[PDB]
Amino acid sequence: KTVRWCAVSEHEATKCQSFRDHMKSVIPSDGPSVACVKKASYLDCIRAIAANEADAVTLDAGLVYDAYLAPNNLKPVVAEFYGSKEDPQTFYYAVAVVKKDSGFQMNQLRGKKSCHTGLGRSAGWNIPIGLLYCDLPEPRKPLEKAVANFFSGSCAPCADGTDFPQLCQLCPGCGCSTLNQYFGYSGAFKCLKDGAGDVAFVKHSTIFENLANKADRDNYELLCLDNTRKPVDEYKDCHLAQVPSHTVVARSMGGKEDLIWELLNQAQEHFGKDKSKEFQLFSSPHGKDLLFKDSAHGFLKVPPRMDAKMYLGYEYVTAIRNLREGTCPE
Ligand SMILES: [Fe+3]
Repeated sequence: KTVRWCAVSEHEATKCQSFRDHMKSVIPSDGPSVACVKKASYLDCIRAIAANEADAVTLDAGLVYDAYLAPNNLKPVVAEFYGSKEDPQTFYYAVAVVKKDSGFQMNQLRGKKSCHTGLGRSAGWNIPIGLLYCDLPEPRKPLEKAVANFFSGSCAPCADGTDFPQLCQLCPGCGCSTLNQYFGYSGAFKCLKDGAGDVAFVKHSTIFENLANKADRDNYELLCLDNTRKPVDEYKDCHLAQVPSHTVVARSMGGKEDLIWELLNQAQEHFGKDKSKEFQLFSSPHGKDLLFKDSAHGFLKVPPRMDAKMYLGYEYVTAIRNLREGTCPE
């Protein structure tokens, strides 16, 4: 009855131990417990789970494509929901955040410096790059190199800085964890805030999570598809796409999914949004989106018959498959 959670680097491990410890106090001795496995990146976590060294890790939907392929063969078991309990959203919006008065529109992105959440993630990579690779009559389509030559420097966490130094320009090394200050949604927004990049590819709640007062948020806007900018509150009218929720994944067979659910259900019940002043499941003095997204309000069980392809949808998986092949309509 021990769920082995795969923590990615230092901060997550810190929060995971605090997760383990607090659960120990509200769950009966015969109930599920948490064990923490620290890994270097999400990829190691996927391998560890498939190799039966850990049992669970939360992933952005785009990374669910990787966990699914053999030899990994992982499946989503618990999805995060955003918004509220009364109105649970199992999707979010990918947006392009720029500083106010920077001048460029969606079509003048070449030559800019970009800030991405991570390589392979929905909002930070799949959505934005998906939208512009084919619009490049230039067949330098083996992605990384095309992107590396499209922008004049980026921070694409988890990318290979040895073959593509340009991709790690804004964050030397392209570290794939929170140890990289420019990692994740808030890492990418910071990359723009710090003025290291001209555009951050994040989600609609990112800025709200980072800039408390409207005053500062006014120094920012969003790039829309029709080549017009708009206020950060107009994300419903100005966003790149709607993507599925981050989901906790487990092994397709012998994945301990019941235990995973009871542990998380019990956790949201005890430390969910608003629940406890002792320990918050969706926030941490040690950082943002550690283990789960700070923007989540709870967890929902994924229907048992639902596999990765059904979870992502036909359009997304195909888009992802095509993206990684540079395939573009002839
Ligand atoms: Fe995401």
